[PDB]
Amino acid sequence: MASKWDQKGMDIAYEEAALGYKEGGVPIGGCLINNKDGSVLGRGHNMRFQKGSATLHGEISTLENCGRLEGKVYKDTTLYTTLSPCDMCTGAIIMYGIPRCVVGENVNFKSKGEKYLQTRGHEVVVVDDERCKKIMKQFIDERPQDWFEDIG
Amino acid sequence: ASKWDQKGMDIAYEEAALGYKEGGVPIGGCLINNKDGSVLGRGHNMRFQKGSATLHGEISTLENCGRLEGKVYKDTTLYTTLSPCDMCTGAIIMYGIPRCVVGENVNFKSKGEKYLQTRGHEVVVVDDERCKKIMKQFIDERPQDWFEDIG
Ligand SMILES: [Mn+2]
Ligand SMILES: [Mn+2]
Repeated sequence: MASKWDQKGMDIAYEEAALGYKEGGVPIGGCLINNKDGSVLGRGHNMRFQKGSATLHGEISTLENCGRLEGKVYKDTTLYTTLSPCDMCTGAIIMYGIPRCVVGENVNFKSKGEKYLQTRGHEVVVVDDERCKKIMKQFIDERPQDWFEDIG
Repeated sequence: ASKWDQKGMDIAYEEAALGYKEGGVPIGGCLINNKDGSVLGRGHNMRFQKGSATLHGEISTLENCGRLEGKVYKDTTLYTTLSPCDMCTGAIIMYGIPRCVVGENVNFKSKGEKYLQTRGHEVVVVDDERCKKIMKQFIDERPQDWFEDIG
């Protein structure tokens, strides 16, 4: 079953989102898991406020923390993200050839990238995770200026 | 529209050449305000300098710009010595940068170049001989590094 590790992947992604939230950042987390054995290649969260970073989205920080892997490794992984990916994080999934992307929720944010991934041959799974929806809803409500000056 | 294109590509090439001297992939970029030609940021590929999986030349350029107001990006041109991969294409789209000027797409090209135009962005390929030469040399001298990356 392709979804064997999906509860583990989204649980780690949410923990990263909650950790980033406690650090004062945007609560978006992710992790990359080897589909073969469920091992975690890397995990991360949005670093826009922790590091003043314009590019360290949750998915980008996750892939950066994985390090430079062999191209064959990416081809049998799933990228977990608590929030539907923007066009840049979509492009990163495509560029590395990660075949599966499991999305916590796309209620608080959605780009054309979710559909573009499927156009480019990737599998996209939206789990509608209530924990992810709640923590991002709170961020948008409490920090609307930070959100709408960013990808909001 | 193309008033600053020689300035932008010259800075992008200098970043690529600087990255070459540091031992990295010779891909450079810069972001320029279309209004007055001021440089918002510049950078080069940091895959080998920092062991980075994501700091492509275009990504490093945007990182070096810092967190800007969304209105600022909407009137810029991103200059890159090499045609962008799907990730750097997505960064241009996500920030709404309306213009991308590409040094060359002979040594590398992805579906992103056409996708940028599909999404309403202007793409200009200048066929810069300096950029073609320095990337041709890198591919020849470091084929393992190139083909284990986006090659
Ligand atoms: Mn993103
Ligand atoms: Mn790239």
